[PDB]
Amino acid sequence: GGLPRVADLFEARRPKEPAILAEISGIVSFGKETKGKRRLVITPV
DNA sequence: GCTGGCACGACTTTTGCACTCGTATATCATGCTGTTGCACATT
Repeated sequence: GGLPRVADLFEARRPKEPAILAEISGIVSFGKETKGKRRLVITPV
């Protein structure tokens, strides 16, 4: 809020927690071999 | 006859010369780059 945001909007700064998006067909894939790294690897065919 | 500005032979001044020894901070906000640590595929 406030208006360190007309500045924040125009510089198009990436926020702290971006929301992920998807592609044409998001079939159920959950995560294959979800190791200690980033888990829930979604692989929509 | 009286006087007042011009040149000459000593003196005096300048100049290249280039040559060496010789007290402090405490604005954040952001973006970019570099180093190191760690997960994943390989023979």
